[PDB]
Amino acid sequence: EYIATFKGSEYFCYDLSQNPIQSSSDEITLSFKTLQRNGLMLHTGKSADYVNLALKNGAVSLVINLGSGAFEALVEPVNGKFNDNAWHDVKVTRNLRQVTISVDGILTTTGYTQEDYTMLGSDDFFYVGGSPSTADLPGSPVSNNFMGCLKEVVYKNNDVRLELSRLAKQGDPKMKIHGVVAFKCENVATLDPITFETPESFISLPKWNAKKTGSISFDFRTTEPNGLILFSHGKPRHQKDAKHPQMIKVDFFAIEMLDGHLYLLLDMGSGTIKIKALQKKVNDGEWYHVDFQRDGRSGTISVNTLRTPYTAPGESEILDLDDELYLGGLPENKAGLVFPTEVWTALLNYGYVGCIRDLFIDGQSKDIRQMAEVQSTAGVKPSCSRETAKPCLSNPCKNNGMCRDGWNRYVCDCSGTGYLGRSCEREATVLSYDGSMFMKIQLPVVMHTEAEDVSLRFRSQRAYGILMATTSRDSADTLRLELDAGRVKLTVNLDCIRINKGPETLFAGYNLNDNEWHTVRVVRRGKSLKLTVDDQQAMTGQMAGDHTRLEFHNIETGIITERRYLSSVPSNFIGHLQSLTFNGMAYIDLCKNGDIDYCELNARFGFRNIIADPVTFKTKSSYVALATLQAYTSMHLFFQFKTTSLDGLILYNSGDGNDFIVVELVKGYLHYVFDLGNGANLIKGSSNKPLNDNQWHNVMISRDTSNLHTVKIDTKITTQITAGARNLDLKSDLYIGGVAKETYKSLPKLVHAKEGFQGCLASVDLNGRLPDLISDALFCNGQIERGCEGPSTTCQEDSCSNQGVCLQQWDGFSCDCSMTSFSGPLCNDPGTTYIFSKGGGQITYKWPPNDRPSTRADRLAIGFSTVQKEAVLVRVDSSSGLGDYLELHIHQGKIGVKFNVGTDDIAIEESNAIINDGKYHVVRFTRSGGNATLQVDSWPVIERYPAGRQLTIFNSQATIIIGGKEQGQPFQGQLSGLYYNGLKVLNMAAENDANIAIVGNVRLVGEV
Ligand SMILES: *[C@@H]1O[C@H](CO)[C@@H](O[C@@H]2O[C@H](CO)[C@@H](O)[C@H](O)[C@H]2NC(C)=O)[C@H](O)[C@H]1NC(C)=O
Repeated sequence: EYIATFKGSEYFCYDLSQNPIQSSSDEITLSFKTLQRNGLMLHTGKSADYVNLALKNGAVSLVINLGSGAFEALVEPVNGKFNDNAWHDVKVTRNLRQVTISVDGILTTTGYTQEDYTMLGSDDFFYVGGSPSTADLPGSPVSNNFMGCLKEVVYKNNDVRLELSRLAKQGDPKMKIHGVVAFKCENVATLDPITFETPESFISLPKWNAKKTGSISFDFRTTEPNGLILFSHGKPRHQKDAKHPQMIKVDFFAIEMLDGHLYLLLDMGSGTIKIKALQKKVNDGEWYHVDFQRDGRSGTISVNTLRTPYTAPGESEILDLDDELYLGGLPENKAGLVFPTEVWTALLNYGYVGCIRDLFIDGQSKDIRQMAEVQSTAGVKPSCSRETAKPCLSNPCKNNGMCRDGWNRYVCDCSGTGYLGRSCEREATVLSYDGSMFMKIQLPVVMHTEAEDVSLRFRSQRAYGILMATTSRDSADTLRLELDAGRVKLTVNLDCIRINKGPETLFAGYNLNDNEWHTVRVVRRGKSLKLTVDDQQAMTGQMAGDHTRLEFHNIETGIITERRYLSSVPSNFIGHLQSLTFNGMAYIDLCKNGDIDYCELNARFGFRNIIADPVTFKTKSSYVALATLQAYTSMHLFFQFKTTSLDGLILYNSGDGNDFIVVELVKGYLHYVFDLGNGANLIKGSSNKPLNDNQWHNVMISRDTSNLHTVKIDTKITTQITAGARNLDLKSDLYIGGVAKETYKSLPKLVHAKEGFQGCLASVDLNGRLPDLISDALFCNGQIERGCEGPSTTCQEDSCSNQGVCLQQWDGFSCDCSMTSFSGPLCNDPGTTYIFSKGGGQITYKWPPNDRPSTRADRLAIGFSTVQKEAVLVRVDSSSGLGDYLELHIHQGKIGVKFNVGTDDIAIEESNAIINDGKYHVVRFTRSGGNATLQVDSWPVIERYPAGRQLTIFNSQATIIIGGKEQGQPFQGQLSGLYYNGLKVLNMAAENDANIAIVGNVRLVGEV
């Protein structure tokens, strides 16, 4: 008996080229044992002549071509199945073009080979149990090597009797046993199926060694609408993109789910191909069989049997994958890994979750419940179960998060809620923006995408302003969300090439400037845009020009800082944001918690009511004039004021004819007066009290395209509707906070004002533009002063407190403490003090070899107390081989300094002042080349001007040594607040600066 266990990845191989089979008669016998539904038992020959016998989804297939039109048979499972693990028999006989296939010896089928050929000629190879590629050999219906046991295999023809089961065992120099081996039976088989529990979970796979041809099959099961199943790329091509030379192009293929839809992706070196693998959505939570067969340019993709044609563009046949292939998602931060833009799910971090079994690569079963399964993958499990409890009953999403019933898990969509995290349990961080702050995520490498999900929540009082924006250093491409006249406006600009579009936009929402929070969600899939504010109905648009790919280097909020190529941009935001989410990154939170280091900003975290760049008008009569209001089609004004005065003109701008617009305070109440060609109207803003109670008020005044005017004061809307009128430009400059003295005597009809505004304006928004009231003024009158808090503090005789130097800044004075021996903002706190006690000590600063200073002017100050008569406090030496040094010492109870910059030594000594005394003294030394000066405490400055040839550079400074041990005169007392050319040497030492060594008896003091 000749029985042999076919391991799966093993097969027999006979060489017929020394004695060709070619025959008119012939006959084929064997018994088979298999659990599996497909597998090649055997095959011989190439082109037009072959004979091919194998199990095809549970039935015995047989193909014969004698040279001109095959005979195909597929004998059926009558009473039970063939994949039963029991023995079954095959007899195949053939007389000329006549074929009979017998099963177990009684399930016959008869037919003919086509046309007139009768000669089966094959001089290549005779395969048993599998092959180098099964989906290739001619007439194959399967693509699978055999798993299980084969018995008593024989091909008798009229001439020779190739008895293959026997010749393989007894050993023949014409029989090649390619891979594995195994020669008994009663040996069983099967391989486990697998569950990928989490998105991020993935299995790493052995290189698909494709080429011209390759095939793949596996089974899947899930209720997850989106996810990346299989993916693999080649090596980076020298053939660049025209538009994106920055974008790494590679050969590849992927299989992917996207909204329950199955998808195949191939790129072989010229253009991609996307294929709906099946019409119906496949996230049925039902098993599906997936064959993928490819042959150079063409191939088919098969779902439960239903095959779909493809041909990839261009003439590239080879699909050149190299190295690792991936199943169920991608790793994070594998360098070398390149995500091609065409593959949506890779770039949206939708790793697959669900079940996968029975994997075959080029015909060969790879078992997975081992793969990197027993090889330490996290979030993958042995068997595959479907938890009948619907997990969103678990009731798991907090705070009105939306719950999605997943695979074996629920998912939360926290986007609209102010929370994040698996269960919306984490409060989401708020960034707050006052019109001159930004928060900019600089991606660590450059993104290229064809598809996004972006959401964010904002609130603002302003009808305009940027929400979020992606930007490139290399072009003006951008995906951007912004407030535009109260609506949210999505803009998707993709830029040029071809020449010898416009922007594409959506709008959603109205009046979102109410200072309540709104959620905005953008989905892009290629040319499709979908935008949607809050719960309202989604607004959709198809983009038109056939570019889809978007390059970005940053995601920007607040200010658009990267705008090299735009001479103009949406205006800076003022309000708050929260829950920025961009292909699932929560950048605001990541940034705040420091989970990412590439986030850069000057927004402030946490919410606060904003007053944005407040400006003071000191006297009524002070006013500025700005360039003309630009209310084209609609108008949205906003500002805040704070005043103690009952009446003044606040905003005036006039037009052609009787046209004008005014905003004024009258007897405490706010009045918006205007005439747009139908005569003057007054609308009184609504409040019970006078508004000059020295608090900030918000004022918001707007005319829309229906001519509905609205005046809002703090929380109170007043609306009125006025006459339909060709809306016309204004003409005069735009005056704020008064007008020229002479003008009030002739302002329009119902304008009360005879005097300007006194008080503060802030957050001034003129129909989309945030002027800097002081800086953008065209001219000015009287005093407009920055801030809302009177003037900056200015320097006084007594301002700094230890001979600190008082310097003026724009926001009040500072004290330069450098030459005092002190610290703190008024030079009044003790400088960093070290106590040098008995037996000596030493703090050394050592410059790193290349930052060795070489100066023409030095200055050094330090504070000290000591009883000593002889001591070296501090010394600075040049590096090994040069003369130059500077040394502050106490010789004969008197403080002094000695230095050499390449000529003579120069001494300078405070001769008269007691300093070894026990009391605190400070000494300040300066030097300019040859000349130097010395001063202690309050003693007149001592100046030294050498005559003759002085060199001037203290060359290559290498160490500052404090303490005296080197120069053998240890210091003993207290050294405090030493400053040398910019270095605060003791602050440095008290902070473990790596270039500081401390040795010996020397202690850092406490503070108060
Ligand atoms: C060292 O000190 C002297 C003395 O004041 C400086 O020499 C004078 O420089 C001034 C301009 O500041 C000239 O008008 C004089 O002609 C110079 N007088 C002398 C005595 O030469 C000198 O420049 C200082 N040198 C350095 C390098 O700081």
